[PDB]
Amino acid sequence: WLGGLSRAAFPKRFVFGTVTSAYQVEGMAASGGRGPSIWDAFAHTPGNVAGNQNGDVATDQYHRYKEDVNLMKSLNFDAYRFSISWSRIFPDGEGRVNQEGVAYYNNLINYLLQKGITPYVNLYHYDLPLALEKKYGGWLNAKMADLFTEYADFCFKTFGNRVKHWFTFNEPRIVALLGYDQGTNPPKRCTKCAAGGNSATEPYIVAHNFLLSHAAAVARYRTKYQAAQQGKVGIVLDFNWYEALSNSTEDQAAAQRARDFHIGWYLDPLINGHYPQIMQDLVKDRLPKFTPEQARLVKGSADYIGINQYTASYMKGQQLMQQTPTSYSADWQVTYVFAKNGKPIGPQANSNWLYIVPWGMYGCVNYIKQKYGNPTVVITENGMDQPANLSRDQYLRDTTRVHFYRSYLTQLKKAIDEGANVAGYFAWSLLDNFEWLSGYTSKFGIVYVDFNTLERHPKASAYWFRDMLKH
Ligand SMILES: OC[C@@H]1[C@@H](O)[C@H](O)[C@@H](O)c2[nH]cc[n+]21
Ligand SMILES: [Zn+2]
Repeated sequence: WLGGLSRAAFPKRFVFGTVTSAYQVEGMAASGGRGPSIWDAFAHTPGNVAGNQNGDVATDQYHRYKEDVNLMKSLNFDAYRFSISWSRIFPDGEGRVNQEGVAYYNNLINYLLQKGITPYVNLYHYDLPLALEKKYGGWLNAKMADLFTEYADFCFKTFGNRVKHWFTFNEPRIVALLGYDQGTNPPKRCTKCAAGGNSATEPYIVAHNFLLSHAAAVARYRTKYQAAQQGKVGIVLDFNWYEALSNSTEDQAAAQRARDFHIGWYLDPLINGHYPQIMQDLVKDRLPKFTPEQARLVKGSADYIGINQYTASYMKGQQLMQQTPTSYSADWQVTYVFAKNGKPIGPQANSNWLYIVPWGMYGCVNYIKQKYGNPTVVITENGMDQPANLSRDQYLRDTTRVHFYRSYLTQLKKAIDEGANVAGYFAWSLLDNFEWLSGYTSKFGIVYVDFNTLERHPKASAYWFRDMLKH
């Protein structure tokens, strides 16, 4: 049932944790002095989320955080990845501090440390203060580097004597893709969209500003706080694996373009100080140019790379064509394929995009090892979902999730035993929670949350982790 996995199967002092994000678990969305984020406005508009649900209450971790910390300690985890809500600290994103918000994160951080659990703190997880969206146009505006740097500075000052493991952003690719290419997440921008936009240009502007903002915040950390605090700052990037459908030159090149457009988009700047060459060749003057000084600030600005790894796809190629620009997604010039030799790549979880493909974990980790000089990587999310409307006991008997983690972690072990510099692994999620457009219809937790009573109940997968992680 453990399949030979234990702490002895991973490197000495490998970090095991679970993950949430602020809007997905906290609740108290319009209480405790918190200002609205772009997701509050989006979720409150009829038809945007499944069942018109929102994160007003969520799991109510805001009031129950000590229960949840005790629970993660009893399951033998070493660390907890959570995010700080920018609008809980600065209701307008700038100016006035909400002291009640500050006290909440102080209390959470202090309790975690009291119970021997290491906090890994994300500054941003999709939840841009609405005031900054309206006043500045959000991530389309280069001024976000200053605005984010001032917010990060406050967080380093206020929490950094205790917090030593920071991330700036969670998955800027998804913000760019869903917010500005397809227009399905806030601010709902795209070429077609009612709010305006341009799917060929805005995704690249947004990504550039995430990178400049990350670099500016880290430069602030390094010049003002690191000497005294001695912590680290990284960034979280999504990476799903792409496998060539066949060994042809065409299909191998398609898979590699997909890798470069997905992960290279951010990794090449963070490691090598430039965008991928293929992106420069295909996107051209729609891709912003780093000045030498900006490139030098961005290069080497992550002390570790967070990887959110879930799934994999086959990629099929074609001849590279001259084309009128339409979108970030169309720029790749690839065809997604989800079967090979008459067999699917894997079975799906509840989320249509989530194909259960354990060898993709090996694919991603090995690729980053071999291509980017083996940087320090943390697996910052990995997990799968159950559907809505099951009984409690059905949720608890999550044998598919047990199998998911045994398989994926075996594949992670394989990459590490071959020399990949992976420092940690974090399971998405500690709790069933608000799953963005799916609302409460998608259950990612190792702990079940009854959303009528808010009671927590560990699933078999939680007990699997407890067995596997015991000292
Ligand atoms: O879809 C499940 C989870 C979300 O709940 C997280 O917020 C997000 O970080 C993410 N990226 C990939 C998968 N997921
Ligand atoms: Zn409450």
